[PDB]
Amino acid sequence: EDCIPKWKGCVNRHGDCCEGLECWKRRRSFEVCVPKTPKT
Repeated sequence: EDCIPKWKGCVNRHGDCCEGLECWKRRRSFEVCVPKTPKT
């Protein structure tokens, strides 16, 4: 199965991001995994 989509909810284990991406929690809603490095 493909890795965890970027900018996607944290649901399912809460913090199961693929690479070294960090899950950023919004104001009230859940969090979304955000990959460290962008382009390069």
